[PDB]
Amino acid sequence: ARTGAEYIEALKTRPPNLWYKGEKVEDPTTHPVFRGIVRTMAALYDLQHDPRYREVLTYEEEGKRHGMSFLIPKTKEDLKRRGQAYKLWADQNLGMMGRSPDYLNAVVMAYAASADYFGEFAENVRNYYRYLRDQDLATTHALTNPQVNRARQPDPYIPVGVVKQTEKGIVVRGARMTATFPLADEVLIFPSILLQAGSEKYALAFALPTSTPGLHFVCREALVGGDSPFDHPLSSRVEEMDCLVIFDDVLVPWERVFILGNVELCNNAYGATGALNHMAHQVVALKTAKTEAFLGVAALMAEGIGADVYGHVQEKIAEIIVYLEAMRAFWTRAEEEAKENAYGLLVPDRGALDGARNLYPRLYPRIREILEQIGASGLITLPSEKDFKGPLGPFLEKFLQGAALEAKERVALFRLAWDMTLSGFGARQELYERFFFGDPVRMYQTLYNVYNKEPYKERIHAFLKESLKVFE
Amino acid sequence: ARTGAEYIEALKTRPPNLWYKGEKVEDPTTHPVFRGIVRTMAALYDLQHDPRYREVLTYEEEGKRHGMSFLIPKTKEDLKRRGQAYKLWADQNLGMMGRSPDYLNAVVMAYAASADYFGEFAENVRNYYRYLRDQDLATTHALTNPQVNRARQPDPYIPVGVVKQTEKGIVVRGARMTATFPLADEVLIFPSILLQAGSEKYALAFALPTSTPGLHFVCREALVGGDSPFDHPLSSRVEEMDCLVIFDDVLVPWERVFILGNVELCNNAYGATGALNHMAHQVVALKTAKTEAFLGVAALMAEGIGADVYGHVQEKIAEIIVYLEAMRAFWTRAEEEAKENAYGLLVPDRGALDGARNLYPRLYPRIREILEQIGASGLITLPSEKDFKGPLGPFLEKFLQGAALEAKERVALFRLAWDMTLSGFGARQELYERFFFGDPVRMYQTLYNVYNKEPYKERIHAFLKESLKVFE
Amino acid sequence: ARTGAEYIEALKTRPPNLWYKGEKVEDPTTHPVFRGIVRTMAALYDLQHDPRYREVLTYEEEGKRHGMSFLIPKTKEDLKRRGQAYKLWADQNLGMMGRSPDYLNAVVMAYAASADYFGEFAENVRNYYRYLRDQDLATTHALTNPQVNRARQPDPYIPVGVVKQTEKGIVVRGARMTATFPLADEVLIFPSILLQAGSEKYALAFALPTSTPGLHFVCREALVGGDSPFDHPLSSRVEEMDCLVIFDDVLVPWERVFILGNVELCNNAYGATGALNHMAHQVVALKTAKTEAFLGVAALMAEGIGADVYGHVQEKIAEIIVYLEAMRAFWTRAEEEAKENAYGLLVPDRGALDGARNLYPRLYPRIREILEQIGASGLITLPSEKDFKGPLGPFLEKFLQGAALEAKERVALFRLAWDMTLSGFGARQELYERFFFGDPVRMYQTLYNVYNKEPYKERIHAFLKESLKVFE
Amino acid sequence: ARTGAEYIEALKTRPPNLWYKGEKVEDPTTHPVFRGIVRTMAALYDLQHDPRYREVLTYEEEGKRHGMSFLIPKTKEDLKRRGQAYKLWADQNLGMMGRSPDYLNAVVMAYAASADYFGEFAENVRNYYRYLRDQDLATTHALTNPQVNRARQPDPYIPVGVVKQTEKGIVVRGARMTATFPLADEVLIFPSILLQAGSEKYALAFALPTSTPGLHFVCREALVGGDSPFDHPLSSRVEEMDCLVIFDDVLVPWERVFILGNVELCNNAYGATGALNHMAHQVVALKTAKTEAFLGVAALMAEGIGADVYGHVQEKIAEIIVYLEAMRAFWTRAEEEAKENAYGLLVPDRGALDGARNLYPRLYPRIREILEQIGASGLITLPSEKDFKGPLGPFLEKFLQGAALEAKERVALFRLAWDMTLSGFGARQELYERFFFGDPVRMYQTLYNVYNKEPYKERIHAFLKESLKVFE
Ligand code: NA
Ligand code: NA
Ligand code: NA
Ligand code: NA
Repeated sequence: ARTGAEYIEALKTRPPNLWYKGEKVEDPTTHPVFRGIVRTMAALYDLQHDPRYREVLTYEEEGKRHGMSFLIPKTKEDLKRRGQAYKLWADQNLGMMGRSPDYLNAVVMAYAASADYFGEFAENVRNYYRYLRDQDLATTHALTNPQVNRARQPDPYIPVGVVKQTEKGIVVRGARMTATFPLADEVLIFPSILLQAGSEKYALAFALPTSTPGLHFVCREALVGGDSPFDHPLSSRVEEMDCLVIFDDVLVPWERVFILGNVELCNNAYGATGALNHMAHQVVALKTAKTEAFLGVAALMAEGIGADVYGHVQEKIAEIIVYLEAMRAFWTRAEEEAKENAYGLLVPDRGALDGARNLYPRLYPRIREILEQIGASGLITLPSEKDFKGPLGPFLEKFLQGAALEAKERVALFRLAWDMTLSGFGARQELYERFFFGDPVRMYQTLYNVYNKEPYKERIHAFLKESLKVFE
Repeated sequence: ARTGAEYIEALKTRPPNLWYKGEKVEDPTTHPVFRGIVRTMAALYDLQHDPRYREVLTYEEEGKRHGMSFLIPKTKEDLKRRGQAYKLWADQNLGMMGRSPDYLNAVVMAYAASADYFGEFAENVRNYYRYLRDQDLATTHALTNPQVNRARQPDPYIPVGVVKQTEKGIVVRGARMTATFPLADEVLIFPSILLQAGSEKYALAFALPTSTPGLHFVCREALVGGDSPFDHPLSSRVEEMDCLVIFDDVLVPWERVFILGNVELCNNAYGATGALNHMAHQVVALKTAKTEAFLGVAALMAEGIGADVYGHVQEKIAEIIVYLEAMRAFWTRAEEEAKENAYGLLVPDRGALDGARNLYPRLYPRIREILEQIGASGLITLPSEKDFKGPLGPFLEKFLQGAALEAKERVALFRLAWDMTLSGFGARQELYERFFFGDPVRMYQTLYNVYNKEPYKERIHAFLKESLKVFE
Repeated sequence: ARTGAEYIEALKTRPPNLWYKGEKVEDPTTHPVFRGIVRTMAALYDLQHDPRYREVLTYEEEGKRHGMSFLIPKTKEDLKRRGQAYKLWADQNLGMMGRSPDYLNAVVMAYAASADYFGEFAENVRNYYRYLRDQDLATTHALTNPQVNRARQPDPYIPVGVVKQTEKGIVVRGARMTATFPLADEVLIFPSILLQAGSEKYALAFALPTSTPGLHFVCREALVGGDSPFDHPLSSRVEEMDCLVIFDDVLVPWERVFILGNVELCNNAYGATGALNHMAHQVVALKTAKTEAFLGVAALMAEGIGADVYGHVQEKIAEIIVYLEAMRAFWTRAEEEAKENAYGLLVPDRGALDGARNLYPRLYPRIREILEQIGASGLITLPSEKDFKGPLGPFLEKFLQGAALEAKERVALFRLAWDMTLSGFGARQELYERFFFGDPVRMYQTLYNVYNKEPYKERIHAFLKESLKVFE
Repeated sequence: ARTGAEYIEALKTRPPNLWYKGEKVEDPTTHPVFRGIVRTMAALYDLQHDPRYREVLTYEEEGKRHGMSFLIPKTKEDLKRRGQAYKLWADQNLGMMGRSPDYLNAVVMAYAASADYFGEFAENVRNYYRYLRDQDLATTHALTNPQVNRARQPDPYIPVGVVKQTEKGIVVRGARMTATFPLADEVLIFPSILLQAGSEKYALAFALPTSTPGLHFVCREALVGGDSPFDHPLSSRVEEMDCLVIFDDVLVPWERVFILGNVELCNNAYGATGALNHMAHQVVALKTAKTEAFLGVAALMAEGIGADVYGHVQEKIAEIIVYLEAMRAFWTRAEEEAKENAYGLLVPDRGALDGARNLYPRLYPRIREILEQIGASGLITLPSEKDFKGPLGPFLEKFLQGAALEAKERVALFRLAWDMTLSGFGARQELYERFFFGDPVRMYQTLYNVYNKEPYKERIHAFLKESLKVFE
């Protein structure tokens, strides 16, 4: 429903409380560090109004059209529709934008369908879902706790906790270490870390406008690099930004509270509501798109330099193909095996999604490595468009050709491969893939604990009956 | 349709021309090296008559019942039925029997449905399919060419070639290096290696009874070890055997010829007919069953020795779970994306099956390693059931307990884990998984060449338009 | 000093209390399961009297000649001499015999040189060293504790503990899970597992003749396979055997007690005495020899089948070469950086030896994999010498040739490659390399804790001074 | 001998013909993109005059003092001295400067000692060595050939070739794709790629001042990022730069020609002269220093966030320790096994150096990965020193602490870890380690071909005699 113009106007009128290198960012839509991603998100919103993609990206309901990521799926076909929307948006940025709002709309959609889970705060959840849906707003998630130097009563508000409760709502103080893509209208403070018994003061779930007084987003090093599409094909447009989120006695209205002082409710929220399943559904579609981009670049690089005649290179590209097919397989099974949860919400299969989200963090570094191995040293000496336009341009056109590519074309392609792997932007993507869904160690331990291993244990026990029978 | 008794009687009456350590095997049904696998195959046939599995393992047609692996699938549901049959049979032997006849029935079924591919030999193919189906016979595939010492006119019949053609059929001479599970009624001489231009004399496809004069199967080292289910839980029953296949001027009746002197027809047979797709479908179901067995053993081992409290061990088991889910995903997508080929035969998706068959050979050695890492040195000092039954039995019961298992139970379980990984039988399984479908290097190069990489290359080319536009 | 004949006579006269499949082994020198390794150890002893190797394998002292592994090294040259002896013995069996007595003589030699460490039991240690040296006896180490099923006062003697102390010595009861190469005159009960506070009853170190009443060695599955050098080139001669060691109220004379009820002394024994350093020195020489054998086989296999023309194969062999050089490097630095410990005993560098023993367990599975990848399916269908000698021999000679090898030669070579990797014997070698020195997880944690990381931390702290200076 | 001031004055007076983004660089000593590395190289030169390091970094000869990397070693002690100098210089920049001039001085030193190899150009080589030594100049190597688009007589001067020969010297035209650290007085055009028969026009070896008319160095993307030591601890000072090198009818005086039109001489130059051995000696010392830096950072990171209590983290740090010890071992053996080559030049052992240079390219990506795994998401949201100095500084000091570190200290450390791995500078280091010495595929094939595998093949042949004897 939202247009790119509406999104841009919203951030310009009520900008997120962003700070960059010790200074407040007055207008992120024009600031050199953020204007690129803002334009990109704006383009994602505009695509919703392109007739060619209207049916893929939006659905009609009572005379209004809403983004597909808000659709509460009733059938497997509806799930497929949500998946197609995730994929189309992902493809626009070669799967490089990892925290586009549809992944969180998936979470809020599930929370709302499973609103009974929240008890007294159920209506708050349903109303918030309707607000985000109707206004088609952008969201960001603030997660991870700070640490305290115990080498130095103690301050109980380092991590975000409730200072007090009033007739208007709750006052919170503390910080969240990470919020990716802060160019949003709203920030969600939902649990991503297990809470131990006694941590009620920190067991909260709520949402706030990003301009809320007392709320501050502190940026890390900008990885944009430049505006030239030739020199910085990806960083010039898909640099989402990561930030520290500070809560200085922030007032959270009661209407925006979803969970308050309940350890168990927080710990089981994502799984019980189905938010885990739906957000992971967006993720598998996203990573399929990302892998497709790497396959395309690898294939073009190999052909462009005539390296495709080498068995070694063909094998590496085939390896990327195997991984692409693995991700497509997880995506297909996630949808085909979907079943309704305790609240009647159809959710994609967790086994398939757990497989995808626990395997891709291992596959990605290898996919990145493969591109480095194909490009080799050719990725480390790429000139700028300015050099082609300068006095030595003629020399560059004569010396920077590929076995099957003209100079400008080869450099444009290798600059993209470089931006996908070795630029500050590209390297960040690696760290991001390794950890965005959580620490792999914890994720694997979680998978071990939740998985029903009984059918297999029983089959082996049955098979061993003949072994123990020798003693009869 | 066939019963275990009928299969046993068939091999006893007309045994395959098997040789073991320089001597002819008169009765494989009673010989210590082969009676185990014979009994196992017999049990697979008997299961077809168990009312609980009749509908899963067989289908009715004109008053007769045939094995499900012969069913020419018309719908995705039919494909699912074939898959369920592959899985049920596989589960009986923990996915350790890698060349049960249903994988080749899948090949012959596809050949028959796509019989037009064979031209003048089309009816031969259809009739052979009907013969195998009606009699429910067991088959084995003889593949791989011998080498010739060129450090020594030359003998043109080292690999299997046509010596002459007569009114009765063709006379062939040469050898195939491998035939796994030779306890079969028939041997298929189909192409698995690419033929170069000019190799018409070797471009053949035919089938023969395993007792055919001039045909000899020479066995390698027996890996059975013993008959005790406790000491040798798997090798005592699932040792399929591998053999060299010699053709000493063997007469092949014209009715058994499917391809004669046609290089192109041989090279495209498996892909064009859909045999590749259907055989790979049996394989993915089989490997899913195999992975489930490893998961069960790993889980029981960890719990039995209290190692499940270690994060490291939980992580390794979760890794097996990720691989199990990956294989289930490939299997699901293979069926859901199925489409009809040029001959109207519904075939499971090759992308998904290529992913599965090119990934599992890499996953298996790791799955095996994980079991070794969980069992550790505990896998290297396992006593025999005879020691428990001997004078020191009481000591063993007191000293060989697991943190949560009695001695006999722990040893029975570890003996199984050992037989699945470190016994001669278990180690062979590793080599087998690495190469049964082909040399990974060639397989990956084949995947690279057949895969349509254009959609991805086009997306990147489109994305790079903005890069090259800077020069406008 | 000892001859093979003396060793054989010793085991025949006073055989270790060995049990195989519920029965006592009366004469291991003639028993089919043990005669091979007995002959091999005998050959190692005989080599000491070959004039060509006398100076490498023995040293003279006061009119007597002793095995080099007993030499207390005073100079780096002496260390080199010990290394050359380790290497020569290792080479005789292609580095496949992993527990030849010289590795334990290294331990006892260090214990004796550092005898003061043992306090009141110091003379016992010195005298035992002299006994083993003078008689040139063979030893085996019994290690690892049993577990107790807590799913079932408790029996405090599952692991080996002291039941009582008398005027004659101590009475022990319990079991050790592993003893490799039990074809020895003596068994050492030394600590390999960390002891916790309060475990004094189990903190012991002593030695006993293997025929001691109450002592029982229970064998696991025999991996010999056969006596044919062609069919079983390694298992027929280097199958050391592993066994469970039972202590049924065994009396240990006071003269054979080295540590009694001292937790700290046990925990620091190997490191403080230098036994760790010297035993690891034997190990690095041993693994260098083992890697050389794999390199030789891989090279001959590649050349024999003409696979050496493939870049992929050359790369795999070069990988083995890199690992061989790494091990040679660790060995060289271990000797060149040697320094005296607290007791004045020259000990090889622990940093280099810790690197070698923590890296090889990871390199070995890959070296094994490489051989499997070069041999491929050719390793799974190897006939017996009996087939070459049988009626089909002529066919085998014509069909089993290598691109540059005659049939018998290729099969002999591949049978060796198979015995080094896929036979029960070969697969055991893999598990053995992964764990013989300890659980890698514990070994790496031990390395982390003992390593002086301060120099590096200090360099970084110094480098960061400029970073923090920006706030001045 | 040279001081930092002399080096700076030299580049300012006669600057290399550098181009950055289409413009000539007039003064690299003050240009924001190059002043950092210039200052760093200057500091390396100044260290030579610090009394504490004078004996390590320089040697006296006839009243003059020269850089240690010019010393022609006569004894193993001399080799050790060269190694200590390589190490001290490397440590100043945490092993991040990969092309400091001493690695090329090692090449020129070897060329000079083995000058007879060059025939008629021998005196040219000796004189050039003396020139570089006496003036203590900095050098850079221009390598790798361009490609030609054959999808488009042909221009025979794409790669560097001789256009004509005159009484003054030779005129060359073409390009070299890479030259790292162009902030040098001289550029060496030596062979790094195998030349095929008939490529005489391209088989050349010569040296030129970097300001030579017709010579142009074209820079790739600057990776400096910023001058703040806090925000960019490494990129602000060790960004060496990589560039394309253009030769536009450049005149090379005869005195600067070392090899002219000789394919074989070029192909065997590095190996025959010993340049390969000596340059690889600098490399192993360099990588040992680099690994020590990673160990220090990893250790400080783990302790700083209290992650050192996790077994997983301890294991990863121990892994870095194993790799550090491996590199130290290769370095030690390279020196201890040194022998004189055909020209009487003592050269470090190639086996050890081939092991080091072929293993480190595989170890480095893992070492980098380990740092990413320890720092995790904490590496992706690091604020700037400007944020600590800004209005929100107090909040940052309260929320960015480590379990055992104050905020500024933790961020300074993590910023360093980030700059070593994920910044554009850090990621480039990864690609650089993977390929600076050559394509691993070619390097491994070269190792396979040059290594004497006969001793191992012979040992196996001898061992197999017993196998073939069964047929006697
Ligand atoms: Na730029
Ligand atoms: Na047995
Ligand atoms: Na045998
Ligand atoms: Na900056």
